[PDB]
Amino acid sequence: STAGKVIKCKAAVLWEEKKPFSIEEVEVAPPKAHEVRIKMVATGICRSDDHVVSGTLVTPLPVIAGHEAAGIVESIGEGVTTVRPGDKVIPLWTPQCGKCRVCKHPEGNFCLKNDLSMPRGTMQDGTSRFTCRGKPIHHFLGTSTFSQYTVVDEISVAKIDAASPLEKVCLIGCGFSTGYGSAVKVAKVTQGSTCAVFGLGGVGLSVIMGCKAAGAARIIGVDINKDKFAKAKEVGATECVNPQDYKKPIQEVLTEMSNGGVDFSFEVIGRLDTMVTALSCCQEAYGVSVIVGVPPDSQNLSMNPMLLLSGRTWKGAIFGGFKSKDSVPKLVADFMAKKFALDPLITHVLPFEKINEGFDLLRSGESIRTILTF
Amino acid sequence: STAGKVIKCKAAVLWEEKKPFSIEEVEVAPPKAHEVRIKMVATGICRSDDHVVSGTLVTPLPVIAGHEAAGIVESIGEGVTTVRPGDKVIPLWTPQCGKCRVCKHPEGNFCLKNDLSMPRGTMQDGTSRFTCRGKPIHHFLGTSTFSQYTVVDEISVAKIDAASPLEKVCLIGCGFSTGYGSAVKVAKVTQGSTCAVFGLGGVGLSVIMGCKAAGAARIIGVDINKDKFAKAKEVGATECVNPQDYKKPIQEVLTEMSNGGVDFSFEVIGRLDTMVTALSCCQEAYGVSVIVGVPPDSQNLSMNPMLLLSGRTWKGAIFGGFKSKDSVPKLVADFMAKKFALDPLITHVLPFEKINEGFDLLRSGESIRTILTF
Ligand SMILES: NC(=O)c1ccc[n+]([C@@H]2O[C@H](COP(=O)([O-])OP(=O)([O-])OC[C@H]3O[C@@H](n4cnc5c(N)[nH+]cnc54)[C@H](O)[C@@H]3O)[C@@H](O)[C@H]2O)c1
Ligand SMILES: NC(=O)c1ccc[n+]([C@@H]2O[C@H](COP(=O)([O-])OP(=O)([O-])OC[C@H]3O[C@@H](n4cnc5c(N)[nH+]cnc54)[C@H](O)[C@@H]3O)[C@@H](O)[C@H]2O)c1
Ligand SMILES: [Zn+2]
Ligand SMILES: [Zn+2]
Ligand SMILES: [Zn+2]
Ligand SMILES: [Zn+2]
Repeated sequence: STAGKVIKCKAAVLWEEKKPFSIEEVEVAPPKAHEVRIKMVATGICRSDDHVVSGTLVTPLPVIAGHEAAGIVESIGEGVTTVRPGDKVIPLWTPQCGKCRVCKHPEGNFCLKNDLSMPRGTMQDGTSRFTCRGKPIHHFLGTSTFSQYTVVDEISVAKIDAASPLEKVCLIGCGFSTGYGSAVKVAKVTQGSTCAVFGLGGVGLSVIMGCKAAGAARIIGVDINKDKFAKAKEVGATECVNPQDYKKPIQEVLTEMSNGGVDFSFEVIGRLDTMVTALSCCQEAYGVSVIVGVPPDSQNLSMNPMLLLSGRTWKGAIFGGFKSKDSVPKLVADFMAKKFALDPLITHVLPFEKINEGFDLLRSGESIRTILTF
Repeated sequence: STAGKVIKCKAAVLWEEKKPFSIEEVEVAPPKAHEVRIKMVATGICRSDDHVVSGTLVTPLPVIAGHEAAGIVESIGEGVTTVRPGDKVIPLWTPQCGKCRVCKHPEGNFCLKNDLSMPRGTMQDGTSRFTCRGKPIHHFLGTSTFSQYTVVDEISVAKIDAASPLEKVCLIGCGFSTGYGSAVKVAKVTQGSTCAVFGLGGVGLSVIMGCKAAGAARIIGVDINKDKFAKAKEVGATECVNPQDYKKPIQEVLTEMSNGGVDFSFEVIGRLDTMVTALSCCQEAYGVSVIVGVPPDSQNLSMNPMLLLSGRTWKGAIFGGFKSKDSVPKLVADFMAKKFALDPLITHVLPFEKINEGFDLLRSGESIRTILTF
């Protein structure tokens, strides 16, 4: 048995920014009250994990990153009621405490217990469950899925269908749900509309999936890497454009293509310039633009507020606007009922031991999602 | 009769920025096809008219400003079907052509025929109906209501109730409708919500009216002129705050007062800094901020897009989001049925000849709306 004991297991530790992960033994403490220890089965490589490496996203180091994953409960602490040992689970990097004003709001999902705004890199109790070479190691977004075992707070885990293929549904833990919900829940894309999606990685492809599910008539994919266009069209893009191919700014091109601006635009990259371009290319009186990309730490954009005064709506969202614990099980059930596809997002499946190779595939432009299998 | 003839009348001509208006004779051409010549009865002094003087809102000079008004049709050009001589009318500085993609959209109102985005200071046909000292004079927003007579395109006028008191309902031509619609239509303020209104002039007071009509539980007025607070409370503010009284930035004060951020905020001033402050003070996950104030020409704001990524919605609107020709007659009918009050906005009445004194009253901080009578 491992229950009640420290587990020594393999994890990918990030000791400092801009260095490879170190795949080595860590100690994982047993769960305390209202905590859950999970044996990980699969984890995806999201660009946001790379943001930790690159210093785009600031969180305390050293750290066990990883937030898009699925696994099986190994043990539960005192007082846990929502999962049991043996359950398939998805960690929730946006928690759902159920008690804060955001969790009680019909349209809020960015629970005040999150560790994204002001990252501490701990459990809810302000401590860590991880040790490596005798040193405490930080958590990441309450999840830390680049480990054979993690410990999460109960509000940071959802039970999912026991028959779930974990090597696919791990994507519901971040990239699929974020993109799909950004289209269907946050933007509320309408039937017959014209959409523009900036960035055709895993999250942007999921935005396209959502725009197509919502009945958009036109879905224009925008990326500087034309190698991304074929898969974008497979999942619903009607046109793709590469800004590098044009003498004019792409907002002008997209305004012309849409006969005066798009209904819905999405920034799914993480650049200040494309956030302003994406806003500008939606129709000035009734267009909606959604920021999905994580911006570089502490940098401000510049924009003319007449873009808003005319009638545009600008919003952003975490995790596609989904209340995480309510939504993740339902999304898995919908995947099991063939309501959407995840295979188009998966370009590579590697053992966990190849985490660094998986990140190199992302950084080279060659992958959408690599799934790492423990 | 005057039909088909040039009318010589008095108007308030602005020859130069930062100078008093010149009340002097102009020649007003008769209406061409699909044009309407109006004998003006009352016009309000909106801060946006002062923006023309200050160069905050750039439009070609020399100009006849004025856009918040009511009058009586003197004559109609060929093909006009929607008004007749003798009808009471409100000029529409946001037109409603009924034919463009915005007019056809369920939620758009910033008709593509507007003269606000890129002002030319003409009629729709690119020409002027005004001569002064033998020189052509620009129109303003297609309305030019600071004149005993104006000529407007048919898409820039609405017929209103024959029994309307024009010295009151002129406010439906800009400040009332803008503020009230910004709350009820654009923000869609909810029952029991907390609202923050930045700027307690005629437009901000009308925002408060709308927030109260929508059932807000708390309406916090924000102004650096504490003399504005008493009337704000009369029309529905529950608290007023002066940023100058506080050591901390007012976004932090309002976040504390609202136990984590307001539901709805409104910028009703026209400053870049208060547009960002108003966004920041709405709750980070589900708050909504609406820009109403006109920004200084060609200037960009700076902001951190993490304010949006967490879940905030930022939008702006023209004319309270109302489709102008559909909405103005209904707002007049509702006024006549006592569904809202206009008298709280009217602090001063002057004859048209005292227009410069009316602008002095606005600039000193003393007035809300001065109504000028022809
Ligand atoms: N809001 C959230 O909850 C949330 C969740 C998940 C991911 N994210 C962020 O979303 C973004 C996309 O993540 P991902 O899909 O995993 O990343 P990704 O797979 O790296 O995809 C990004 C895409 O953007 C393309 N690109 C880069 N620069 C430009 C440019 N100038 N113009 C057009 N295209 C360009 C690039 O070629 C690539 O295909 C990242 O910033 C993530 O951090 C946010
Ligand atoms: N979007 C539209 O369709 C539309 C329509 C009408 C008016 N406007 C604009 O709305 C704004 C308000 O117009 P109005 O009510 O006639 O003007 P106003 O009567 O000048 O009211 C503005 C108020 O802002 C207050 N104020 C100034 N600076 C600050 C500050 N730093 N912090 C807090 N309060 C401050 C000021 O004391 C005054 O009471 C102006 O910019 C207009 O141009 C826009
Ligand atoms: Zn919560
Ligand atoms: Zn992610
Ligand atoms: Zn129109
Ligand atoms: Zn106005």
